Amino acid sequence: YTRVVWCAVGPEEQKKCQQWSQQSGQNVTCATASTTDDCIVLVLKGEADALNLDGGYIYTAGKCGLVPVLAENRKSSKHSSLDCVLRPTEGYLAVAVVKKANEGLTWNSLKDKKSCHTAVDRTAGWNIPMGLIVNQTGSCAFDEFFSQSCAPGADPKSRLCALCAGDDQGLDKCVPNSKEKYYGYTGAFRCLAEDVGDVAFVKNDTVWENTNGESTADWAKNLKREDFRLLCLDGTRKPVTEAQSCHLAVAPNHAVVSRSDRAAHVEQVLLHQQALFGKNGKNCPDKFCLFKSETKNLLFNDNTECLAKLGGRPTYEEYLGTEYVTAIANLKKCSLEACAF
Ligand SMILES: *[C@@H]1O[C@H](CO)[C@@H](O[C@@H]2O[C@H](CO)[C@@H](O[C@@H]3O[C@H](CO)[C@@H](O[C@@H]4O[C@H](CO)[C@@H](O[C@@H]5O[C@H](CO)[C@@H](O[C@@H]6O[C@H](CO)[C@@H](O)[C@H](O)[C@@H]6O)[C@H](O)[C@@H]5O)[C@H](O)[C@@H]4O)[C@H](O)[C@@H]3O)[C@H](O)[C@H]2NC(C)=O)[C@H](O)[C@H]1NC(C)=O
Ligand SMILES: *[C@@H]1O[C@H](CO)[C@@H](O[C@@H]2O[C@H](CO)[C@@H](O[C@H]3O[C@H](CO[C@@H]4O[C@H](CO)[C@@H](O)[C@H](O)[C@@H]4O)[C@@H](O[C@@H]4O[C@H](CO)[C@@H](O)[C@H](O)[C@@H]4O)[C@H](O)[C@@H]3O)[C@H](O)[C@H]2NC(C)=O)[C@H](O)[C@H]1NC(C)=O
Ligand SMILES: *[C@@H]1O[C@H](CO)[C@@H](O[C@@H]2O[C@H](CO)[C@@H](O)[C@H](O)[C@H]2NC(C)=O)[C@H](O)[C@H]1NC(C)=O
Ligand SMILES: O[C@H]1[C@H](O)[C@@H](O)[C@H](O)[C@@H](O)[C@H]1O
Ligand SMILES: O[C@H]1[C@H](O)[C@@H](O)[C@H](O)[C@@H](O)[C@H]1O
Ligand SMILES: [Fe+3]
Ligand SMILES: [Zn+2]
Ligand SMILES: [Zn+2]
Repeated sequence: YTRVVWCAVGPEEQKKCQQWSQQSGQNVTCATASTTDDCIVLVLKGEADALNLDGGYIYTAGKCGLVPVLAENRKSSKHSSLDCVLRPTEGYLAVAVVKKANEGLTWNSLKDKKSCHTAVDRTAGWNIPMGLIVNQTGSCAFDEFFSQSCAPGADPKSRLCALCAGDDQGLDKCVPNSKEKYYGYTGAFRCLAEDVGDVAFVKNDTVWENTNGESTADWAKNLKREDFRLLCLDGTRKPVTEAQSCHLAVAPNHAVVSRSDRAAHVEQVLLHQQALFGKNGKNCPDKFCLFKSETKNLLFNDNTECLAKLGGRPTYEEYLGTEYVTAIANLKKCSLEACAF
């Protein structure tokens, strides 16, 4: 066997990867980059093998020839008896979240408010909400819609980064990695929870995992679900229990990608790695758990039950679905058939 070189995005992922490398006995090793885009370039050069990507990034990687290998699979209810690895993925719900106390803020009065985004180019944090906003406003000036934002990956001197905080020292403001205080699902929800923004564009799971004591993190300790509302497209506000009827879209699960010529090798290694360090793995929680990182979703989402085989050997377009692909295509017209690298 050859080793698999995993690509870690930023210093916190690098630390988790190093631990996994040690525990795997160097069956997995680590390369590190500052952004997801740079990790994708590493994979293309053949300097790294794989990383787990949000749907929006799978689109970028796909244009450049990378293929989906295995998908994150979280808890379900349907397909009960079927093993996690073979169970179809269900997809997550992209939602827009506000404080209950911010009364009369609805989908239709979002203009000139403050926004919290997981990162530019990501499914729930960006592509879905901004795609809808462009369509509804007939304008590609989505950078003038919100008064101020935190959208990791945008220009640090623009309004889109105005609310981003950087790291401990206030360095790396708006970098699309976990060094940025408000990056990712948990970061964007924190941006709302601390009332830096009026709205966060996250997924349904984020609200549940960071309220009612599900998170012992300082800022999330006292957060109650009832203090939050979801914004529906029909102009209403619902309790966070109603996400099935009040979401902006269903997103395809985050998935491991690699170069096509390395796909089968990456697959084999990962299946074995999860038997050891996965949810009921030999060595988890005794030595190391691949799918834990204390609420920080490092390398993988913390709610990941397993990585699932795909079936139908999907291309990246099949994986993302024709609905989502055309949504992205239409939005990319603002800022068509190539590879950004
Ligand atoms: C937005 O995000 C949230 C966070 O991701 C989502 O909430 C999460 O939902 C999942 C399920 O989708 C939860 O997992 C469950 O958590 C339970 C409690 O911790 C766990 O323990 C039990 O598991 C049992 C087995 O499932 C459950 O017993 C039954 O299970 C079966 C189906 O498997 C059913 O059987 C029925 O029982 C009926 C009894 O009245 C009977 O009348 C019927 O005839 C039938 O026999 C039944 O459904 C029943 O539940 C038991 O209920 C417990 O759940 C378990 O592991 C389970 O998987 C997460 O815990 C939730 N996360 C959090 C933090 O709350 C939310 O779903 C999502 N929203 C949307 C719309 O997607
Ligand atoms: C922003 O605005 C953009 C412009 O309006 C939006 O893009 C448009 O999005 C539409 C929906 O994704 C595209 O239509 C495509 O899907 C159609 C429906 O597919 C079929 O639907 C029927 C009924 O539900 C099913 O029975 C069937 O199985 C298909 O799923 C397509 O119509 C059909 O396509 C099939 C292809 O196999 C064809 O055989 C049929 O004859 C029939 O024509 C259609 O072809 C499209 O693929 C629009 O094309 C698209 N517009 C543009 C400019 O591309 C965008 O979504 C908006 N953004 C957001 C975030 O919402
Ligand atoms: C590192 O990879 C190797 C190869 O998969 C593993 O070593 C053994 O592989 C052989 C042949 O495939 C199997 O018969 C054994 O099951 C493996 N050894 C054991 C004891 O399980 C090895 O498991 C990997 N090491 C770690 C820690 O991930
Ligand atoms: O596909 C994406 C997208 O086009 C972004 O606008 C660009 O900043 C990224 O580098 C690219 O990978
Ligand atoms: O249309 C289907 C669907 O998108 C599945 O998720 C994928 O696994 C299949 O390969 C594809 O044919
Ligand atoms: Fe996502
Ligand atoms: Zn829906
Ligand atoms: Zn196919």
